[PDB]
Amino acid sequence: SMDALQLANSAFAVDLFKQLCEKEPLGNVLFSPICLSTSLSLAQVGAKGDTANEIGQVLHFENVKDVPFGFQTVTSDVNKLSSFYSLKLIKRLYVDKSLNLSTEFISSTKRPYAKELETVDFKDKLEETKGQINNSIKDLTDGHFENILADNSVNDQTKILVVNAAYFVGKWMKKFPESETKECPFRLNKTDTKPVQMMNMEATFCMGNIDSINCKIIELPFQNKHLSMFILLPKDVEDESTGLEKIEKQLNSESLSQWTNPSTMANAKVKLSIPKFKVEKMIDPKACLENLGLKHIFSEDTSDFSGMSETKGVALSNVIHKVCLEITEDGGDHKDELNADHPFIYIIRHNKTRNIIFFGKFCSP
Repeated sequence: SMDALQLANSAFAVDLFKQLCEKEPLGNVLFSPICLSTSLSLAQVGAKGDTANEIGQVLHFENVKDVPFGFQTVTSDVNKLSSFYSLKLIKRLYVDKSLNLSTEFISSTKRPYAKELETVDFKDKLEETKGQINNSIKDLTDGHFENILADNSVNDQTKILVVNAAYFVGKWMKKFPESETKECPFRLNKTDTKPVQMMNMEATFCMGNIDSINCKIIELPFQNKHLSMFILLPKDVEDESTGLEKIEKQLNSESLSQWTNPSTMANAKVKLSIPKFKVEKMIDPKACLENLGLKHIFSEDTSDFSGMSETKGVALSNVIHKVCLEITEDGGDHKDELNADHPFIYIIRHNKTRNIIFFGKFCSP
């Protein structure tokens, strides 16, 4: 089934995660790979030749058939889910009015990327535009993203702007009892330590542990199993350089899929300890994307956007990606242990389609 777009989406997610890892080796990386894949695939429809092909290869759409309908499906699922959860995955692609878009592009786009594209006047009324875009995203995002543009230098030469705003205030299927949360040392590495609010329970979870990778993997479902967190916890505490080397050599698309597949896992009564955490991160994916092989998209000289416009000098001028994840005790009502008191990679996925929606690493409180 050619919702093998999932595999494409997670390959690209790993790729870009590795890049972000390289750029913040000690930072809490968090980003929403699905928003970026969605936005770039929309850009792709407007591209031709090498520009279009580059997007295809980087996003791994090689052997996916109807890409647009695939995203049409994932977006709808997610937008629905946004009526149960405190979840927003807002993706906008802003084009300047001075690039009269083709009808064929607009009709090709209405349904698969509904509301995700809109035309704006960056050129002349830039400050009004910027004010409008900020407020629109502030509202679209229920007040969390105050001023999304405000350190990204969006200028009046902006031709195409991609903004991704995403957030999630997790509600677990199995709540952590508030009274059992207590302050504990988080091991940053073999020697160093920093305080965390460790949440604690004992309940039944699909869990696995790979001997070779020396990793413990747990699935922590959110309310009604629409989304699941997968935590990848090394069994032993390690220096950053070591754990960073493992991310370079161990982790890859195929591997992430395999260690994270709940059929690899068994049902276990786990003594669970998870840090209570709130992470907010903004990235400029441009540099990282170029490292994966995306050049033409950003240059106004070499880019081809005949599919969407015939104004010369059109390029992806700017990409803003801000993500905020809040995790608390809040939830509904053989043995193993899982104590996440040291750095772990985590993914949050959409269980129905299996797409990764949030991808991160918790490195320190």
